[PDB]
Amino acid sequence: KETAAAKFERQHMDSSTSAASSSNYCNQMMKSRNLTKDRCKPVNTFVHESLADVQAVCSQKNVACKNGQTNCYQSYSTMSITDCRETGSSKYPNCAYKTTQANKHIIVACEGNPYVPVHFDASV
Ligand SMILES: Nc1ncnc2c1ncn2[C@@H]1O[C@H](COP(=O)(O)OP(=O)(O)O)[C@@H](O)[C@H]1OP(=O)(O)O
Repeated sequence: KETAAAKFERQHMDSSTSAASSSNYCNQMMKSRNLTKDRCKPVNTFVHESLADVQAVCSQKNVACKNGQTNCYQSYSTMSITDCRETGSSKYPNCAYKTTQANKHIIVACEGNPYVPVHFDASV
């Protein structure tokens, strides 16, 4: 089975690119990371930082998760991220996305030993 930590890396980590490279970035990425296999995932965020940097967030600012749990943490510094929003004209299996680059603080939920990121909660 794919572990929770590995799933987070697959759905959210992209250190190979410093920013949202192109307008076609989300269409290629959502497809290659298997996020459109069962249906079109409406929104998803990719983080362009090292794995070490994102893992360190688990020891940063503790904040409440959107779901009410208390295992969420916000990064002290802004990070390069790319938001993918499914455009209305998107129709499974032809999923379509709008690529958007930004620099914001990320909020992730952490779990386990080692305490690592397992879910992307929000960007602020
Ligand atoms: N407070 C929280 N809020 C939301 N999801 C949480 C959470 N704490 C943990 N999760 C995890 O985050 C995963 C997030 O759902 P998902 O795997 O579809 O990812 P994402 O939310 O990043 O798109 C859940 O399977 C759950 O896995 P773990 O139980 O393996 O951590």
